[PDB]
Amino acid sequence: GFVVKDIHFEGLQRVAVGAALLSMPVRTGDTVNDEDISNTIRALFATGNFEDVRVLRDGDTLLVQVKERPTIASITFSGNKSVKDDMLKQNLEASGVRVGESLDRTTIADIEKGLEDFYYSVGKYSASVKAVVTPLPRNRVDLKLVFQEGVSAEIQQINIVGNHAFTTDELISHFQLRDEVPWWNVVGDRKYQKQKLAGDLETLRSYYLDRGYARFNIDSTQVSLTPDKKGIYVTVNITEGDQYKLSGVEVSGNLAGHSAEIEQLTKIEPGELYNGTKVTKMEDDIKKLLGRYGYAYPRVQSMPEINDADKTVKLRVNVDAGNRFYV
Repeated sequence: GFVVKDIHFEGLQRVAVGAALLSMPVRTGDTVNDEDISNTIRALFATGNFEDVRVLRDGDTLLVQVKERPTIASITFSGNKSVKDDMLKQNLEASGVRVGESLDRTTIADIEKGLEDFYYSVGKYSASVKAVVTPLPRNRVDLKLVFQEGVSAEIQQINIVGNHAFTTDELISHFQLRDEVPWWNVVGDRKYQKQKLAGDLETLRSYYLDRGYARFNIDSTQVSLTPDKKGIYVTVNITEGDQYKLSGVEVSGNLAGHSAEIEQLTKIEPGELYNGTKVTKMEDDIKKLLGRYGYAYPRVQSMPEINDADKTVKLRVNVDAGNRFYV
């Protein structure tokens, strides 16, 4: 096919006839062998600064017509009724879509489901972004992204699996957290719901423990979502211990010379059961006692020594008075 002067159609708008030509595995004077032309088309396309490439032959003249990928003129956000146009700009930016660079109409789908994925990223779980171009003059294009935003979803039903001691519902009874949110405080992304869901899950435990069940684990908090992305389906997977009776408390560590007191603030009536809060209510009592004698930051941590054989727990509390400060 022995090539001579090979022209370039006019594809070339923002590409240098010189960068372009450099990119062509067929120097002029080679002997272009059809497979070759296809290598060239692959090559040209590799550069990735255009949508379409053509390499046609002639009187020993390669014609290389090209459709330069278009240049982003404007990114217009319409319908984003709850995300600052700037956050979206930031996001497209991140994805790789700046207000200036190329375009590649291939990835239009992607672009959407990237925003569509950023709307999951907040809470509009189900939400559709329509991508829509607009040929502009100087081989520019204008980019309207239209957001039919999203009905935000809501924890519609707490379940609880693993419970037997207490009814699937005297546990739930006191939860603060409903399928809605009050005087718009600062949920942002359901941070209230989280806060609240946590507090509730704290109450679930504090119940069992307060009742003798050391070893009560919240093995997992199985959250799901409706098939119709409707609302959320929290589920708490319990594993409720046996009960356990107290078998003594043993305050160890630096008791600051009030093991006298401190320890006498730690009695039982041995036919007593374990009880989380009763414990916490003791720690504090210490922390104050110490605190009082000038110990602003005494540390106190209690750890149950659960004896399974005789279904009983020994409470190994440890106290390290602070840094008696002094002025």
